[PDB]
Amino acid sequence: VVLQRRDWENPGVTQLNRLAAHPPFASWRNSEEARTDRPSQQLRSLNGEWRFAWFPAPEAVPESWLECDLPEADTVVVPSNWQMHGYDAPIYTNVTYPITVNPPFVPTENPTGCYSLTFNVDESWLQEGQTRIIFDGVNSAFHLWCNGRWVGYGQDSRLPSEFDLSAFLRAGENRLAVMVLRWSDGSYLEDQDMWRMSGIFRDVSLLHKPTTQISDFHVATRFNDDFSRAVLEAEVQMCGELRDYLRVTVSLWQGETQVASGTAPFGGEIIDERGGYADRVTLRLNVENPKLWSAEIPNLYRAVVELHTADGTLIEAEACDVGFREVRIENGLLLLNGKPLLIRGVNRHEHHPLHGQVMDEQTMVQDILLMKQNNFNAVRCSHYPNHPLWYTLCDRYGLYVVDEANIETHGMVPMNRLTDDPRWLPAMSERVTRMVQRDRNHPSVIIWSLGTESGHGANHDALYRWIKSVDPSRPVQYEGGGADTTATDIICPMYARVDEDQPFPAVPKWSIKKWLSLPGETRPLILCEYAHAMGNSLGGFAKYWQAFRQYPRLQGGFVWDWVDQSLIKYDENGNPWSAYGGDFGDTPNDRQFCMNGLVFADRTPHPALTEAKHQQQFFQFRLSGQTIEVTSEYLFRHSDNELLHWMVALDGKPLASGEVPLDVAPQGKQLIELPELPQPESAGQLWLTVRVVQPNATAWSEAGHISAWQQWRLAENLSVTLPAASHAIPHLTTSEMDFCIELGNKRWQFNRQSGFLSQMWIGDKKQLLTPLRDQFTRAPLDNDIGVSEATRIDPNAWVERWKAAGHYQAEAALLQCTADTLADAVLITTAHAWQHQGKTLFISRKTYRIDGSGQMAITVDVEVASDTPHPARIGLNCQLAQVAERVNWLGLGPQENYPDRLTAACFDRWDLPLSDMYTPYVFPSENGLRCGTRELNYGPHQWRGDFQFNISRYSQQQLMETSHRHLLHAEEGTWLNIDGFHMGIGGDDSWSPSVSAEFQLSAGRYHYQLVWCQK
Amino acid sequence: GHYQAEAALLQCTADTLADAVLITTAHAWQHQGKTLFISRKTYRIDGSGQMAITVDVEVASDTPHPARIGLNCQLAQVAERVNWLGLGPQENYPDRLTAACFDRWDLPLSDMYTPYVFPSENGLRCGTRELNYGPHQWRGDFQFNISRYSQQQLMETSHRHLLHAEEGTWLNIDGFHMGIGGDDSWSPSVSAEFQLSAGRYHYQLVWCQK
Ligand SMILES: O=C1O[C@H](CO)[C@H](O)[C@H](O)[C@H]1O
Ligand SMILES: [Mg+2]
Ligand SMILES: [Mg+2]
Ligand SMILES: [Mg+2]
Ligand code: NA
Ligand code: NA
Ligand code: NA
Ligand code: NA
Ligand code: NA
Repeated sequence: VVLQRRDWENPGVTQLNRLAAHPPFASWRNSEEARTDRPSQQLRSLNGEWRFAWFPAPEAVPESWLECDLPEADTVVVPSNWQMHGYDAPIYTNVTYPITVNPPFVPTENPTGCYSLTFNVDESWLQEGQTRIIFDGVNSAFHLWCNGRWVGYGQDSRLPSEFDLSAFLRAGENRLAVMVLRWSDGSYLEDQDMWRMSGIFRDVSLLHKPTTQISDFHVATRFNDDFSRAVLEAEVQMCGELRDYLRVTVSLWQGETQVASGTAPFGGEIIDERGGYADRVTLRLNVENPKLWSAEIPNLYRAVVELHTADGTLIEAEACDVGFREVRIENGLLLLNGKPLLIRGVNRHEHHPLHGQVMDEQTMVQDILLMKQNNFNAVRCSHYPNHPLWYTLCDRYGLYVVDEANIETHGMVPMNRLTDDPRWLPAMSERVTRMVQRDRNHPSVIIWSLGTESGHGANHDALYRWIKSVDPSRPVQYEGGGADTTATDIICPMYARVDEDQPFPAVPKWSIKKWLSLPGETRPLILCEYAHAMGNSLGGFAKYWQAFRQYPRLQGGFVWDWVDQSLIKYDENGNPWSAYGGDFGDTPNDRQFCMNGLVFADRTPHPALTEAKHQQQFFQFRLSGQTIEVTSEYLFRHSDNELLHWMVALDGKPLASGEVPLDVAPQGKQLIELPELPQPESAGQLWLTVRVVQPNATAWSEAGHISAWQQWRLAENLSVTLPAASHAIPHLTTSEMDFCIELGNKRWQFNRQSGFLSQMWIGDKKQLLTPLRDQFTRAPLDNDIGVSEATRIDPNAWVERWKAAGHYQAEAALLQCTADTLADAVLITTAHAWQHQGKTLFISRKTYRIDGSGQMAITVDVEVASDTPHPARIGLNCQLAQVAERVNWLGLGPQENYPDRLTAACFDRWDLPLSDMYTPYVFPSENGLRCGTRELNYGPHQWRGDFQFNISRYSQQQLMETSHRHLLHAEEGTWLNIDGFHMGIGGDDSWSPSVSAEFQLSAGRYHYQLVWCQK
Repeated sequence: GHYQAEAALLQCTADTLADAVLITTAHAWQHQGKTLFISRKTYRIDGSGQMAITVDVEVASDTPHPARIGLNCQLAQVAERVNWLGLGPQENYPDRLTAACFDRWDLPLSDMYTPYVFPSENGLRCGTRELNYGPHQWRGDFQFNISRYSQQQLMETSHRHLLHAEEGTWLNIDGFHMGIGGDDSWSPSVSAEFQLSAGRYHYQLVWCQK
């Protein structure tokens, strides 16, 4: 029957004998345990060691397994993904389905996971009441047997499947048999851009309920106009035999104080001609001056639901955390408790580099802490309902949650092929309805989502309306079919740009500013995905936040995304390395496109995270003369854990500093008058830095946490006092092959064949391993390569334009090399043309002036042909002989920063170990740049000017040739790249050119100057 | 003190090279102890008769962004025609140059002055690679205006009919020039991208006879 029915190739059958979905139950038999959320004896975990066997298809599974353990089976930890234990390969594919597109059919070669457990059940559990098993997550489908008898079937990998085992179990030893199919008709609705895995990957538990039971409960909170009064409404449903002596009590607690309570027998109000629900009751509780829930202040009450007899005998209790909050869209704005939200959000997949898609509390808490510490207030459950603990943690720590149905059909052609088909409506409906039934009592969930990338079908419209009707308390959004369909309350585009339109046929991505005011449009706009954080990215991030702040109806967005989906593999010595698509022999695959995070898989931050933190700051600053104006972007809280630190420095040297407590109302302003600053003696630029510090520890941060910062240039005193001229004179030595400059025992060698500084000497010590040459190229970033799929060679991508123009192949042709003696210096003049097959790309004209103080002043003027693609950089490079420990600079830092991603960086004197000047992006590229640098120090060298630089043991050539960071080898000496100019990194998306015009090197003529000397 | 600032000489040296003479200068413009601007220049005169001028200007970050960064002189020549390779033929400024076309233009000198009834800076042409006036040629990438009226006369005079042709021809060659604005005329209306706020400025010019 089981093999005959092939229920996993039938979208009409998504379950057999599965129990109704409901909010989290524990069946407490002690009311205080319910109140305080203590563990319940009636809720047992079946997590731990199970037996597992892998088969190539369900037809390969022996019958004996239903009744007896397989001797060849292994013992494994559950929850797990079986790919993580090495039974088969995890597959990374983005859009293209991992199986042949032939709905509802799946491959006959269908990897099958045979899980089994021998466990004890106590007689007391079977003598009365109901014993159910709960599978929180099984990917992608499964049949269940108990003691050899078939129980049921379940689909949807991301919601719990529950089955009544009361009639199947015996006192003492029992055996479960679970056949998990990797592929099913459900897989057609699970085409998320992530690793494709399978198995029992979330918790398994047993729950005992009395026969007469709480089967469901819904909690609503409604408010008067000023939120000074609320009504808590609790609808409660029972199963079992109705009796007149039955009662429901709902009590509401704040800490240990009961603030409200109501008791009633069952029997709802009249609903229609046939009466009412005899098996339901609604309790209404008045609450004066409720403490309101937000991500700012996550105030929680506790609601306890008791099923009992009239004379006071408890049957059972259930409970939940209640957050008093109202979510509504009014006049085109998303409001929480009457105030317009600004969503500082991120998309977060459930991913662990070791455990795959198994989630644990420690990782969840770590993510939330890092999110809040980096000024995020919101998370999107991309693209499925999460592990149930996630919502509990969001309720308590305070994050706004978009809860999303497990529906994505991206690989369909067209994208709505299934979602417009009424045959797929039952399967889609269960993915929506069972999510709502499970999560509707969590205050952190403020918005429902119908899924992602499934086009726009009639099924979406039906399900949009179902939610609107069943739960009016939360807006519904959905991006498919152009982000502004009739199935969404919120314009929710993915990677729509700030100012630039992308007018795709049918589904255009308008400039977000333009989108709001399209004829007849009135809704708020919140990007469900933006600022694609793939590799060296988040260029232009500040542009989004300026617009978010300027436009009331631009209420923010969710960054794509939180965490790199890299996996751990090991070399022959057992050293772990980060793997991406293809590294497991998985094919076809989409390579590094699984790594889009602000953090590495182990939760180490990418440089881009600090840019996000800074732009998402909750305090805004303006300076006018002596006065700092601080504006609060909090909606609900006063600044009661904040003080403003200010410091004034002259070129990194502290001049004055001080503290002022912040006392700003939500949305308010505070004016801070700085004292008289003593005028500095020496020349240079004064810089003002302010930082907002939290003196007191919180649930989410340590004492001293910095939440906000800003910098201004103050007075500048230009250097006019010409330095006292040294008495020494450099000498020019000319041969046919070289111009050599000598000062004391210092030597500068210029090759006359090549026209470059080929060597420098301090006495007998060599300074260079490679000559100092112009560089116009970078090892391509993921945004430069610009493909979302591995098999696309895209002529429009920046890298392809550079390659085809001959940028990486360009050979230097010497046009001029002369040497002149001056009164106090030697002057070397050079010109070079870079050409590709007859075409001049760039011309570089230089002068090197070596004076008696041993300073080499390099002047560089570059012409760039207007018809060549704008170069990635305009600078110089060389391999230095020296390897030093520290890197010291006056400029923007301390972290990596690029022209379109440097707002978070501060101007000061920074000093880091050399290793910190390299960013270990799993896919290697140009990295570690620091901009607006006036002085750089390394070993015996000092460079002064106004440049961008990076410095590392890896050449641009190695970086562009190597696919994985673990494969990189330190080279002899140190590679230095000093740029007059560097192109933006972009990142609005990573599959089309995304570097904004103002960050492209398009000026045609460029000038920069450097001084190289010994320090 | 932008209109009051006097040039103070910091450096003036001359070196003889293989086929050229190199003059190096440095000036600071100060107002009541405050250094507004620093100009550093080299003039390279070679055997072909060309003078290559390299100009590097520092602008104090806390002084109001300057109206222009350039050079001026009164030429002795009064010639009938002005010939340039650049944007034109009409007056155009950095934030008002979209209508202008790049080409070889040739106009009578009088067309290089715009007779605004209230006199001001006028007649600029941008994106110019070559300018010809009498025996003179200037090459580079610059903005220029050229007329019988000095900037001083224009700012001192209230009505265009009160202007008088001065002895030679005033030439203003700018490396950089501020936007003119106009979103309104009663508050600062020049957009940030057209203000001269970069702090350090570089331009180069070749002056020769044709
Ligand atoms: O539009 C999207 O872009 C991302 C690219 O990495 C990723 O595929 C998301 O799941 C998808 O919603
Ligand atoms: Mg099915
Ligand atoms: Mg997708
Ligand atoms: Mg715990
Ligand atoms: Na806004
Ligand atoms: Na991705
Ligand atoms: Na405070
Ligand atoms: Na690479
Ligand atoms: Na005037």
